[PDB]
Amino acid sequence: SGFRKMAFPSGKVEGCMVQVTCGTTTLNGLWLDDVVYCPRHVICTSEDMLNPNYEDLLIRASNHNFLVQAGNVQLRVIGHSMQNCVLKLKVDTANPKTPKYKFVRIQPGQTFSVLACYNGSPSGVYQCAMRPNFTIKGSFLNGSCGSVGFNIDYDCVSFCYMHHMELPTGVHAGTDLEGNFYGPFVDRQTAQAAGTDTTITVNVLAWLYAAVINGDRWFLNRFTTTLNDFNLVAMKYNYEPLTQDHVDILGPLSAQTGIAVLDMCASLKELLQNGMNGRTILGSALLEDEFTPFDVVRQCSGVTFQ
Amino acid sequence: SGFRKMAFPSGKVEGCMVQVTCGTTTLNGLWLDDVVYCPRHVICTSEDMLNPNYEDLLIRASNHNFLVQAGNVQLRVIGHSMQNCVLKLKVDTANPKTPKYKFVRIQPGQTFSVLACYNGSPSGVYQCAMRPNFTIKGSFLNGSCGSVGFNIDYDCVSFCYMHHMELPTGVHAGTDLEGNFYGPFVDRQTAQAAGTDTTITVNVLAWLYAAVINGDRWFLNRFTTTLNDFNLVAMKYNYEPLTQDHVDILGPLSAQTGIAVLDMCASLKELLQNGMNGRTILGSALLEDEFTPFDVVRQCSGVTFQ
Repeated sequence: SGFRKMAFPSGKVEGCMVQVTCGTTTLNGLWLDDVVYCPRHVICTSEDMLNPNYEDLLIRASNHNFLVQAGNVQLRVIGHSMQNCVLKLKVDTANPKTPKYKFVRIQPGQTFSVLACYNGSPSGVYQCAMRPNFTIKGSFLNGSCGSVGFNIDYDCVSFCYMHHMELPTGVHAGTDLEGNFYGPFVDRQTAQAAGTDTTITVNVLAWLYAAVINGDRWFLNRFTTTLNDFNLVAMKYNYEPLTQDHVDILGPLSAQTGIAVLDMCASLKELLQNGMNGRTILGSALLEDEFTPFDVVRQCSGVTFQ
Repeated sequence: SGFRKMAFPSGKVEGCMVQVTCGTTTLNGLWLDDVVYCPRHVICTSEDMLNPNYEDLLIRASNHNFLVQAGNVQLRVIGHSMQNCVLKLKVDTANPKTPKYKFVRIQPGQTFSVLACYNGSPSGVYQCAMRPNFTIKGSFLNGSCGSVGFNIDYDCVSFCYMHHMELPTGVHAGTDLEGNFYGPFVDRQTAQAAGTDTTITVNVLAWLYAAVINGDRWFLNRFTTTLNDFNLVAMKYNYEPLTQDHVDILGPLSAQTGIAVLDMCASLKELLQNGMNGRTILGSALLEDEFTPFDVVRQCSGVTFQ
């Protein structure tokens, strides 16, 4: 059995990553059909980064100012348009490795695998999720722009993330493939801090069910609690308010293990007021909120007795 | 910034995964050139994992019994050989997606990425480590046999693991691509179990070294201690004794850092009693030992792989 933080096979995405260069700046781009997507701050320099006028920079730019590299073969740019905060570079040849894809703007709390890239080549793949403050706790260095996040459903690659910047607190912020940012962020050089990062309550509960399958059944309580008793009382270290939509998707995990959704919420009420003197849970020490209820069933193909 | 447990881009490996079927059992196989590698226990139906004669079943079974299937086209096997504990099938045509591969055997302590596959189709990829007891705490389900572990240098894929079975204790055991098991395990399912597991000391120091490279500073101090006395507490606790070569491997981690290898020993001997009076230690308030120093520099630099 076992349970680990897995990521989707990044193979289908590697075939779409290319290198985009504009002047002295070099970052990654997503090659889909005959269009190359990348963050729009590639056409900017250091002097004009205080308050860039992308409309002015885009028009005054040229097609040959962009140097798109697909591995070692250079791609010819025939047109350039801007959609919000992502740049669309139209090329002459379509990407033969284009997989069936879609653009999905995920909500804060959902997970997705990221493919970190540098100079158009993939470096690594990891799983993560958007924090409540519309940020991600990924790992990026200089030249990581263009690193996309994605999920794979059946066989279609649902892109959702497009890395742009890194907050001074260490976290990262990005957009979707349509160019809309995630959170109160804008791509310009100004005093821009992150926000209050709480905790994904629903993910924590799901992570508990994942542990119950692989042994670890010593954190079950027999005193369910209501809604306000889990919010106005169980919010000492900031936890996202659980809604009646979370218990809907937690059904399969509840009918599988046998622990009611409301009953599992009482388990956290005991751990959030005490903790452990050294007793580990599944694998980690602090509650992991990086596993959605869909990730658990995805990796714990258990049967739900009825 | 940021430090995640990344896995290698599995693209070059996904193109080598096929579905091997013999009789009624179907497990995964690695298609490299015109040879398909898969566990030897594919020729053994679910009624022979006790003491079956393999060289007798191999010469008895012909080529029509096997059924190798790629993405959508079925292959044709010609020669079937058994090397140690891997069933080699010499197919008709060679895999056009064959990368510059390489069969290497890793000793307990090194890390590698695992590509989980079912029915010849990848499903997930994660990063793990070879435990001191010659096992891995991976995530596998029924039908995952044949899934391989690999490392990438740049253009070369270093295969090092092939899943064969799961032990009753939850961990998983397998072989290299030469067919030799990791540890005193056998393919015939008996009452075999893994030994006592220990924590990799060199990997914890390499991980604690990245914490400083990132910016986390609160558990640091300076109480020098040479290579003599630290082994006392390392063996009394549940840790692998820090050998002499482990110090030389941490060399490059001290060049672009300046901290002495013997300096971090004072910070580790104190975080094993008082608990976590601070909690935040690069995320996850516990000792992580699945970061080999060779992979800590690659994530703190930007080493890409094609």
